[PDB]
Amino acid sequence: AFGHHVQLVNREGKAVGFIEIKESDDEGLDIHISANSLRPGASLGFHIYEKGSCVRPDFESAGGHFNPLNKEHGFNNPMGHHAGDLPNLEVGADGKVDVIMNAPDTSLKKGSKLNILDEDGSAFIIHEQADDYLTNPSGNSGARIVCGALLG
Amino acid sequence: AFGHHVQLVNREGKAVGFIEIKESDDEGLDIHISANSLRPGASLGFHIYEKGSCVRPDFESAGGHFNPLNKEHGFNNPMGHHAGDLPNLEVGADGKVDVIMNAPDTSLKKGSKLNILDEDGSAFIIHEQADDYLTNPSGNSGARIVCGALLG
Amino acid sequence: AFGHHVQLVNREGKAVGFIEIKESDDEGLDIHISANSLRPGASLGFHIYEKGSCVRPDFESAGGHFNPLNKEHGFNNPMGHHAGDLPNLEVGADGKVDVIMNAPDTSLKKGSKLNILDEDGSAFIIHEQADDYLTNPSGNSGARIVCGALLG
Amino acid sequence: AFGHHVQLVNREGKAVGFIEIKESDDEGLDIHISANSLRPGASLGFHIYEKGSCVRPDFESAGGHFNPLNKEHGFNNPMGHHAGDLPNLEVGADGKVDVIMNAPDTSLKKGSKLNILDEDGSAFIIHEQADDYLTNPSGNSGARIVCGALLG
Ligand SMILES: [Cu+2]
Ligand SMILES: [Cu+2]
Ligand SMILES: [Cu+2]
Ligand SMILES: [Cu+2]
Ligand SMILES: [Zn+2]
Ligand SMILES: [Zn+2]
Ligand SMILES: [Zn+2]
Ligand SMILES: [Zn+2]
Ligand SMILES: [Zn+2]
Ligand SMILES: [Zn+2]
Ligand SMILES: [Zn+2]
Ligand SMILES: [Zn+2]
Ligand SMILES: [Zn+2]
Ligand SMILES: [Zn+2]
Repeated sequence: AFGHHVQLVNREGKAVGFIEIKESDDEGLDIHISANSLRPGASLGFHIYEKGSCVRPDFESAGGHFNPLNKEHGFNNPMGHHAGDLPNLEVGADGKVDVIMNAPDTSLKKGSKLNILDEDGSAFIIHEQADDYLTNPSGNSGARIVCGALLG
Repeated sequence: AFGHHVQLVNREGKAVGFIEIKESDDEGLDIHISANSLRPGASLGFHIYEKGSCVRPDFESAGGHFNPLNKEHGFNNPMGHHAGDLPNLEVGADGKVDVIMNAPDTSLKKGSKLNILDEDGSAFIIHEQADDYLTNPSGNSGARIVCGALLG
Repeated sequence: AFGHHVQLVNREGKAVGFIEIKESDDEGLDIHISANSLRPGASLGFHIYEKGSCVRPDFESAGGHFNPLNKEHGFNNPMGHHAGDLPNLEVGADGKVDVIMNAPDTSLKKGSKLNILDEDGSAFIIHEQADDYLTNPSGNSGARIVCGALLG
Repeated sequence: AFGHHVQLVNREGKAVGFIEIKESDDEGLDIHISANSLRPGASLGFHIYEKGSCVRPDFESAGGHFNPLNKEHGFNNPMGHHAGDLPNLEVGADGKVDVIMNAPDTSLKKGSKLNILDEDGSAFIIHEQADDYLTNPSGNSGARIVCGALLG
């Protein structure tokens, strides 16, 4: 079943949705994301970050696209991509995204290099603009505008 | 000799000093930093960022402490220190600073993994408060307040 | 309406955009500046000069930051500032700028001492680096690199 | 007694003579100027500038015909004349000039609004061309080709 429930908040502190995760067969992780209050009909950057910490308004604090394999950013970079690089969100007329994405190169298993429930935890962040799938170190996705932490 | 001159600007895009660089002997790089308009008497964090970009007001734009070898932040971190972690700057009653720091784990020579003059460039950033040499991603140094871009 | 169209050239005489001006409510002058071929990512200084003449290559040729009340240079100078001093321009990764700056101490009205549309005209200039908002004659902005003449 | 000795250099850094100054009787200042390496037979622009600073090649850097009384440039302009406006140099077959000029509207006195030995200092500059005694801001004299600074 889906578990590991994570509340999403915006820069102003508003609850705007949740994520749940499932230990996918197979393999990697299925991510149920169900959010509101987004730019209606935008393409938006979406990634797993390396530190479970969402301090507003900016969320720099903390990190880092999740990158246990030390690669460059981008599905279409020949030197890419990071393990927490996911495909863009496609927001409805509503301002909602309600989908399930696969994250092949992640895990919940302690010990494993692909673990996102490590000591640090990890963060899911929505960006202001699209990931261009190519530029270092975050696809030119702009400001981090929603955040949720999974605690480690 | 020192060269590769970088201008420093604050969050208002005012000129606040400069930086020059020497291919050290020995080793890494020597970084001459001569800055004004700063908090009088402050210790302020100081690091090389992974992209040669300085967009006001808050400089997230862009990146990233420069991290070729994928470690954590901090001189006092066992898992640590990013190749762009430099020691804290000490500001006089003056508002000013004028030192030469050594950055041993950097290079200017094209194609070295430690190369800070890559296609991307690098940025020198001064923070609003002192680094603790330990916490991820930036040592709780706070806001980015001065940025100078090394381009190409 | 914005009117009084001015073409901008570089040190080579190449066209690099334009300028338009609105009698601002309120008040003073609104200044629409749209430019290209500039150093990507740079803060560049930007000032209204006192004569409407742009002779290649260095634009000396004339003058003069526009200084009808005979002050010193600098937003940050207690003995400032010239009527022609404006805030620095920020250039995109693009090499471009496209902004409206407000110039509160200028006028288009014949006879007003703050008149930029006088019998010898005024020039709009971009410099090679950022104004410190302090030093005389021009805030250590470096060479004049782009000029357009407003000829009243 | 002449004193306050200043070394004259050209745009290329060659020593090309000197100026000395006497607290005139009366009034203002007598200026002994003795220069070489100049265009033989030319009538040339010669002025006291408001900042003691001679940066080569161009001497823009710094300022300003010296102007404590907020006047326009030119003996023959009726809105006329800068305190540092002087008569044109008349170069001999030599390429040499060796004269004493009177500057009636200046002074060495530290309490004086006419003081040229102020905090800032003044520059004496020779122009590439003749001053037309009429036009703003420097009488159509062209490039600044020789500069000597009096420090403040
Ligand atoms: Cu991202
Ligand atoms: Cu930092
Ligand atoms: Cu200027
Ligand atoms: Cu002159
Ligand atoms: Zn990434
Ligand atoms: Zn982690
Ligand atoms: Zn670091
Ligand atoms: Zn120094
Ligand atoms: Zn880089
Ligand atoms: Zn100015
Ligand atoms: Zn525009
Ligand atoms: Zn004018
Ligand atoms: Zn004059
Ligand atoms: Zn002075």
